[PDB]
Amino acid sequence: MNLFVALYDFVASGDNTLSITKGEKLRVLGYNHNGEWCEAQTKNGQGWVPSNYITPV
Repeated sequence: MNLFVALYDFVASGDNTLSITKGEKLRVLGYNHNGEWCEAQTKNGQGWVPSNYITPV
């Protein structure tokens, strides 16, 4: 399913970003212009996470 998995916990601040827990699986939708942030969908919602906090499964 070409999924990614969370390497570290990330908690959002504001409504653009998305909280993730280590081990969580994600559908990566895209990256921002410099690749620093990743738009993702998880079973919990949709939003941006740091690119360095996730990796392909």
